[PDB]
Amino acid sequence: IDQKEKELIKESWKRIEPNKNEIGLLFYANLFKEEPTVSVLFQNPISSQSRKLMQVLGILVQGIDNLEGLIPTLQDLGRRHKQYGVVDSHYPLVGDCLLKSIQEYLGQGFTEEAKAAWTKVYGIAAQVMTA
Amino acid sequence: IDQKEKELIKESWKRIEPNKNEIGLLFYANLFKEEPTVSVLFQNPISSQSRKLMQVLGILVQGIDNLEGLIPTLQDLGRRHKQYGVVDSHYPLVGDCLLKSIQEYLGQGFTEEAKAAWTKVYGIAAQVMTA
Ligand code: HEM
Ligand code: HEM
Repeated sequence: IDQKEKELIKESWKRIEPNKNEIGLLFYANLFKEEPTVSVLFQNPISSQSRKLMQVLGILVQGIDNLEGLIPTLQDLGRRHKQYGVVDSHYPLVGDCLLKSIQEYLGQGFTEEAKAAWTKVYGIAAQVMTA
Repeated sequence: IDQKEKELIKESWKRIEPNKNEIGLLFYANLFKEEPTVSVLFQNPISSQSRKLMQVLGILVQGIDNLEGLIPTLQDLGRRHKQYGVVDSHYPLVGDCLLKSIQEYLGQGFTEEAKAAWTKVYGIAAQVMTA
């Protein structure tokens, strides 16, 4: 993750953040449509789950200049995900759905370059969570 | 619906409307989780579908004093729904999911009385769409 990618993440978060409630919920609607077998894993209210997911994305943006500082947080999260029935092959599916949902909601407000940067950041977060 | 119910629809819409995008999207997430097979009927972007659904709810509120006047509009909507592959048994499922999603997003901000009014209004709308 180079300086340019870090900037694109900070810059695009300024448009994601004000829209984060909708983006998170759109993500879950899209996920449950696209991957009908993962919805059974979610046991708590989706409204609160969406808030939790977007909160963590904001933490990734806040720590984007030093992600290594987030390895422990992410390792704990990955551990809980195993307890939720999540498996390694879920991560690419969730990543694609999240990025596509941001793209859908923001349209021309979200560049291909920003999409690529978020893809790398997601890939990193997922690698840390799956060890 | 009676006068008190009309007033409840109008007053509770003041809380639903500013949150209508989120409620719509939560509704689709909840619907797709409750009945995963139903998602195949939805071919267009969920973000735009949620907007359209909540637009019609706003029309129901706008016309709440004279629902009779919306019968043609609802009949046309019901006709298009038949084309989508929607059938009678879908209606209770969707109503339950919609009401529960409004309740979930607003919590105690959605009063028992308002929820009872909206339940009746949904039933009337469904009845007209399927007559
Ligand atoms: C970088 C990727 C991801 C992030 C940042 C993330 C974030 C979160 C957060 C913050 C929570 C709240 C609970 C907790 O903190 O332990 C959560 C719960 C959950 N996540 Fe993820 N997640 C990711 C990937 C995934 C994947 C790939 C799946 C696969 C389906 C998934 C499914 C779930 C489930 C089932 C729960 C528990 C829901 C419940 O409370 O019942 N997540 N996730
Ligand atoms: C009062 C109840 C309902 C309302 C107000 C409503 C509203 C709408 C609206 C405004 C649209 C946009 C397209 C159009 O105007 O024809 C739509 C599309 C659609 N609705 Fe409904 N609807 C209701 C019930 C249902 C039910 C019970 C189902 C069962 C699954 C359903 C499934 C669909 C589908 C599959 C589409 C098309 C999606 C697409 O274009 O890909 N709706 N609905």
